[PDB]
Order: sequence, then structure tokens, then C-alpha cells
Amino acid sequence: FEHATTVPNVPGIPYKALVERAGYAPLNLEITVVSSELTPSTNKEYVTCKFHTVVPSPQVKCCGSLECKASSKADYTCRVFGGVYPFMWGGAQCFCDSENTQLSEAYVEFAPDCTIDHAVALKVHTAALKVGLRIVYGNTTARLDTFVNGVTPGSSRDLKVIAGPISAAFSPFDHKVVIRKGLVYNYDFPEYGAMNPGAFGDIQASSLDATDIVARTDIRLLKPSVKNIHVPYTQAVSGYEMWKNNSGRPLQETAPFGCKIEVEPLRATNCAYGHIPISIDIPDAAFVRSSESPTILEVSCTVADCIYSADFGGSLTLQYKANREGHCPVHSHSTTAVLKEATTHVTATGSITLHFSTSSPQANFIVSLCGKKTTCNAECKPPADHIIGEPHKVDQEFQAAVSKTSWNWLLALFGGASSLIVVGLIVLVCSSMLINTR
Amino acid sequence: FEHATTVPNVPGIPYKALVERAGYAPLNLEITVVSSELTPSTNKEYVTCKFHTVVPSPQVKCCGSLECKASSKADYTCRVFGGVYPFMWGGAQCFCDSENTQLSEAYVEFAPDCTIDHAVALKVHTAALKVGLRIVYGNTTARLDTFVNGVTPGSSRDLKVIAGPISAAFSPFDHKVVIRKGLVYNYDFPEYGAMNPGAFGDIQASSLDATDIVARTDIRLLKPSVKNIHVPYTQAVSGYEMWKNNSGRPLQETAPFGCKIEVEPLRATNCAYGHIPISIDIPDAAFVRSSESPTILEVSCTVADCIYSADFGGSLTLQYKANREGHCPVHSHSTTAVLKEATTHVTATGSITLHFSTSSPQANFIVSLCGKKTTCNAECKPPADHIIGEPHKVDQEFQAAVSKTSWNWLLALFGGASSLIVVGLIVLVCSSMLINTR
Ligand SMILES: *[C@@H]1O[C@H](CO)[C@@H](O)[C@H](O)[C@H]1NC(C)=O
Ligand SMILES: *[C@@H]1O[C@H](CO)[C@@H](O)[C@H](O)[C@H]1NC(C)=O
Repeated sequence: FEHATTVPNVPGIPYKALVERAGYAPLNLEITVVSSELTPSTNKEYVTCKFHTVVPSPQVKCCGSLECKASSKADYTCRVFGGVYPFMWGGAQCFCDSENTQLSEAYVEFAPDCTIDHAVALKVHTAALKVGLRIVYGNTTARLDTFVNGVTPGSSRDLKVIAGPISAAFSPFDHKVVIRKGLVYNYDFPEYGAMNPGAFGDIQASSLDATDIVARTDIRLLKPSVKNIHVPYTQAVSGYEMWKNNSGRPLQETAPFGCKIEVEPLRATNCAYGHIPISIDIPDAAFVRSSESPTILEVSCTVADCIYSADFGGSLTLQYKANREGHCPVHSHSTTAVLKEATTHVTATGSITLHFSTSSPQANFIVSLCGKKTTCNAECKPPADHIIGEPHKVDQEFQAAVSKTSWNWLLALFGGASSLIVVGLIVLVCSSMLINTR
Repeated sequence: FEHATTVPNVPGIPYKALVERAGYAPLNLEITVVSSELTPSTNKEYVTCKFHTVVPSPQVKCCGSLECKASSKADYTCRVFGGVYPFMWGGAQCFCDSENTQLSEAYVEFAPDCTIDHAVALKVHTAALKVGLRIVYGNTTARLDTFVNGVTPGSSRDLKVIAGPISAAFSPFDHKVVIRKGLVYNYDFPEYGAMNPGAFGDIQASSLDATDIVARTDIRLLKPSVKNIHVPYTQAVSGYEMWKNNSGRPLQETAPFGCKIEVEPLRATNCAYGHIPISIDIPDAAFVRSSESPTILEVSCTVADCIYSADFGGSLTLQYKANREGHCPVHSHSTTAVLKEATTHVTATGSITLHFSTSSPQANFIVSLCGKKTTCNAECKPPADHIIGEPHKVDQEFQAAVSKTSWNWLLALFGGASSLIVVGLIVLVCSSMLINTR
């Protein structure tokens, strides 16, 4: 058989539904969202980390001349000076008032520790969802996993069940993000080849060990100092450490709907929001002919007690008469309240007690046992404890919290003087005619 | 110095512009789009190719029983039969009217040739552009390459020149595409894990040699035939060959703007459309003080001849008087027409001939030599040849094809009888007053 139904996005909340077919008992279908897996599409842009500068041995020409060449090293720079007398422990290596010249150069490369301290800039897009479901029909359980896209059915027993699309798309990921040491930070990094001294992503590389590298961090060389050979240099602090000191808090502590986010897939998990439609195909073998199912007689509904609460705090009682033995499912045809158990042993004249919960204190609804059903009305009270994190609001409110007493007061309240007004107008017309008699 | 200017997207079309500074000769700047490189962002979804089925040696139980197990092979299926008498050249291996049983199984894997015949489904998005430019300022040439994004300046001589964003985004790539043997076909492939027998992408794999594989192509086993052991099977033709017979023509022959598309970067090249703004910084050293530049006197414009055409079919002549020797640039301050050369040797009283082209046959405009300028008016005729692919329409039309004669006819055409109407009304008022005199 075939059926369809919509379920809200939420993990570990069984929903119980019925499929009705004349001549066959209505099977109880249990649907649970075991887990959620939102996986977007990712693109790698470039890596970055703390950098180490290079101060190579200088190129000193004793009583000659030199120049400022070019090279492919990232942040490569050169500069030359003349009339320099460098010294050293053995003495002065060379002195020529003008002919001496010194040439210095500088570049940079990722530090050796970068291999593990590196962060990466990611371009993300097109959030896609993967959902794991547990579906039980007639004590026939099945574990399945599928995308929410309406095209693909996940394979479980070769039963193709379609679902989606998502009611409303939610994505804590911004189009641009950064990843570091298992943490994901929402940030707007600059484009590849776009750098700013003292800013994040001052150094770039397609790979952690790629030979090609590019950066720009305001490295201007300084003139040689007094009498001692060295290379006085200058450069702005790494943007990596700066951004680290002020990167902001991780997205782990800011995502809505309690997302659980992991890096190696760059995905979210157990993050719930929205609703999903589902199409379900069922073999007719699983179905049971009604005559095989037991029949019931003169069943009554009795509310032992019920306090409005969050857990299955509502309790009900049922007295039934039957001509057969076996099992029947039970269902709450009214959405406002939902049971906790599916079926139970039956009896010729036995009675049972049932658990349930509701979104309103007004326990007025109808409930079905076997194929028959009976009404159930009562009042439930709010609880004392008002703070718990266990599953709650399994059903959303439908402005049905309005008590029957409030409806009674409202109905008798609204006036109907307009009828008196019309009667007054009619008698006015008749009296006007009578006066016209004169 | 700094300047800005917008240029249309087109390859190999030098544009000549001027930067004006009092006390400095206006340098001639030449801008050419050497090439274009549009590179989008790509995501790999799954591979596919022709498949080969597997018919393993059957599992035959001589006078016993068997079952239909499960396995992880793609399209794995099993089926069993009983009461079978298989035969073979040495005779009948076993016969038991009922106790004999036969079990067959079937699956599939990518064919060995797939390694080179494989096609891949790609998810593309976020088209990005890379542009190569050649810029010449004062016989100072520079070859640069940069993105059109307004943030990143390409590096060439360490001269940061920004450009973009694109005036209008164009992308022949659909969000979904397929690649095969160096060809790119625009197609809407199904999602990973979504298959249909006889349809494209019936077999999937994250890698060409990934052990994991999934497919569904309607493989139902057939009952054993008469007296001869074998495995009669059935299955639908590969969607790969079907799509090949009807894949449609390559995108190479359908993309607009003459895109040249390559696969290993999945990029387009030399595909022109739209306009791009550009910001250009220039060292003041390149600039030349005006006094250093030669001065000119009483220069006249003379049109030797001009036929409206596509190439530099317009010819002009200039007679000048100068007090200095050297060089000056020339420019067409009117967009409708553009020169072909930048500068020339100067003389105290010499004269020169110049080439140019235009988008209108009306050669009315002003042209600047050194810092001074002179007007130039004339009429150009359409050409005889009307079919050529060489660069043309270097300037877009600005409804200026309207000839001066047409304007003359239009001006004298439109009437002004409303003035006669007002005069008639005024004389009517005066005559009405005179009649009121009576
Ligand atoms: C499921 O219930 C049916 C009767 O409703 C019973 O015949 C069957 O054995 C049950 N299956 C399991 C696995 O309990
Ligand atoms: C460029 O032109 C200037 C004068 O306009 C000249 O001094 C210089 O040598 C030229 N450079 C080259 C490379 O021709």
C-alpha cells in the first residue's frame, strides 16, 4: 500500500500513524528521526598560519658594486647600500670608503609547526541534508538513511520511501568560513592573492606544503647599523595571531537549533528545524485482514487522572468487550494529544490503562482502538515543576489551550442587541405608517 | 597619479586613453585584453561508464536445500530453485527429483575500459573571472593578470590596478554538467544514490576505482532452462550508451560569445561580453613635464579621404607648427571614432597622415595633438565589401549614424504653427474687445 505524511524535524521523537483499509486492520506505523546530517558543498581556497621570515647571509662586494635583483619568493625584497665597513671577530673583513657595497634580501615561508597549527579558508554553498530514520510497521523494523531531496529514495529492504523537500532551509554556515584545529569560525576572509599587512590571511598557499606561496606584510629593509654586520629588518605582526586573539567565539556555541558540527565532513548533525513530507510504500503482506484481527464491543473511555505536563503525564483507562483474542493498535485521531504505547494484549471483556501527553490542558478528543473509536473529555492541570529539558511540545500549540469555561463565558458575553435594533426599526416603521393614518 | 576608466569585454582590442595634468604632457595609455579566463567553482558528484555484469559459478546443492542470502555488491541479487537436473559433458552431475536445489546470484562492476571511457557528473556554481591585460604607458609595457573582483589587484611591477566588478554576469555553465573525454555536456543528472534502469547514471562511484559502488538496472533472474546448467539473466541496457547516442551536441558549439572551453580547469577562455571598470595608479616618474614636451602652433585638420568601414579605413591629415622637437601623443576625444597610432616624430612645421576608424559615416569630432586640439568634419561612405570577421564595431553605435543632411531636413520640417495659433488667439481677443466697443 501507499501513504504520505508530514513530520517535523526533530530527533528521537516517535510519531505514531495509521493506514486505513477496509477489510484490513489499520496498521500502526512508528516513525523516528534517529539522527540528522546536513552536509553542504565545500571548496578549498587557501591555507594560512604563522610565518617565519628569512634573513639569508648577505651579499657583500668588497670594493665593487652590486644591484637589486628579482626573485619569485613570497614577499621577496632586496636593497643595497655602499660605503660600508663591516667588522667581525677576526677584525674588519674589508673596507673601501665608497667601493664597498652591501646587498640584503628578505622573504618568508610557513613555519615548521604550521603543519599542525594551520587554518584554512573555505567557500561553502548549497546546503544538503542527509537523514537517518527508523520505521516500524507491524513489528517490522527498518533502519534507513536518505537525502531529503524528493528524487532519491534511500534503500532499506528495497523499500523506496521518498521525503522532502525541506519546508524551510536553515544554514548556520556563511558562504565563507575558516577551519582550525577542529573548530569552525564564521568569517569573511579575503580573496586568494588579496592580502593586507597585519590582517588575517597575510600568507596563502594552495597546499600546506605547496612550493608556491604569496603574501604581503610591509617588509621594508633598514640601513646597516654601526660597524657590525647584520640585517636590520622590519615587518608587521602576523594576522594569524591577531585574529586568534580576536577571532570571536566558535560557531559551536552560536548555531541555532543546537547544531552539532564536525570538521572533516564540514557538516552539522542533530540540528532540528522545519517539517518534511514523506511518501511510504508498504507491502500488502504486512497488512492483516480484518476478520483475522479481533473485534471489539461497547468500549468506554474513562480518565483516571491527567495533569497537563511535558512527559507522558496524562493517564487514561479503557473498558472493552471483544469476541476474539490477539492484538490491536491504538491511536489519538486528535493531534493535540499523543499516546505513548502502540498496542497491547486484548481480552473478551478486559480493561487497560494508557499513557499519553498533550499540548493543551483540555483533554477533549477521540481515540481509536482496533477499528472502532470512542470519545474522551476531561480537564488536566498545569504541573508544579516548570523546567525540564526532556522531550516536550511533541505537538505544537493550536490556540486550543482556551478552556471550555472560557468559551462558555465568551459565548454568553457577546451581545446581540442588533436584533433588538432591527425589531425597533420594524416597530418604528409600523408606528410611522399608523401615524400616517392620522 | 591615479585614474579610472571602463572598458568593454573583448580580446585583442587596444584602447587608447589620456591622463591630463597641468604642467605635464598627457601620457597615452594603451590597454589590451590579451585573454580572458572564466573559472567557476566545481564539485565532483560521481562517475559513470559502461558496466559489465557478473555471473559467478552457481551454488548447487546436490539433494539438499539452500537459501537467498544478502551481500553489499551493487545490484546484488539472488534466487533459488529446486528439483533441477543439471547436466555436463561427463554426464549428469546430480539428480534428485525434489532435493536438488540451485542458487544463482548476480551483480555488476565498471568495465575495465571504463578507466578511459568514464564520464563524470559535476556540480558547478559561482562563476569567477580571471583576465590577462597588457598595459603600455609612455613606452612602458606591463603584462598583468588579475581577477575582476574589486578587491584584489594583480601584481605586475608591484603596480596595483583594480578592476570590476563585471557589468553583467554571463555563464554558459548550468549548475549541473557532465564531462567525458575532454568534452563538456550541459545536462541535469540525477542525485547520488538516485538511479533509474535504462537511464543515464545508472552506476555511480565516488572514484573511478572506488570499491564502493551502487546501481539499479532492473536485474531479475530467470528460471533454469532445459537440462543444461547455466544462468539465464535479464537486465536493461546501459544508460551510458543510450545517452551517448542522444547526448546532444557539445556545449563547445552552443555557448554564446564564442567561448573556448577546456576541461581540466573546467573553464572558459576568450569569451567576451559586458564592461569592466578599472582603477589605475601610475608613478609620477613616468610623467613628463610639459616644458620638456614640445609645443605646437596653428595646427590644421585636413581629411584626405575616408570611407566608412570596419578596419582603419578612415584617413586624416594634419599640418602643424612647432617650436621644439620630440614626440607627442594623439587622441580622439570623441568616442565615435578611434585612431590607430599613438604618437609620431614631430617637426617645426611638418605634417603627418593618420589612420582611424569610426562607428558612423559622419566624421565630425575633435582630435588632440600634444595638449592642443583641432576639429575635423567630413563625410565617409559605406564600403562595398560587407562581410569580414576581423575586429569591427570597436565602438558601439550611439544613434549618431544620422547624417547632417537628415538633421537639416528634420529641423526645417517640424512645424511651428502653434505660434500662428497664439497670434490668432491674441488678435481674436483684441477684435473681441473692439466688437465689445460696439
Ligand atoms: C508481528 O505481529 C504478528 C501479528 O500481529 C505476528 O504474527 C508476528 O509473529 C509478529 N512478528 C514479530 C517479529 O513479532
Ligand atoms: C620612452 O620615451 C621617452 C621620451 O618620451 C624616452 O626618453 C625613453 O627613452 C623612451 N623609452 C623607451 C624604452 O623607448
